[PDB]
Amino acid sequence: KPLMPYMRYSRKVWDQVKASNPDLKLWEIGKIIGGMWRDLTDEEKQEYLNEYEAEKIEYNES
Repeated sequence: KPLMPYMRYSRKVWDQVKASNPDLKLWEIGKIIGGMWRDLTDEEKQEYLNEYEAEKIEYNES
């Protein structure tokens, strides 16, 4: 099943957020990722929305 655009971004970027400060707890990583997504341009977000749209089409055809 396809992953939501916001959280596929969270998966792709989680490790580098931990790399910036390994002492960060899980809830601190999620709070930061929320800020990073907010900083994204609308065209950057559209790439993840396109990817999920392609992901949705494939899964529904199975």
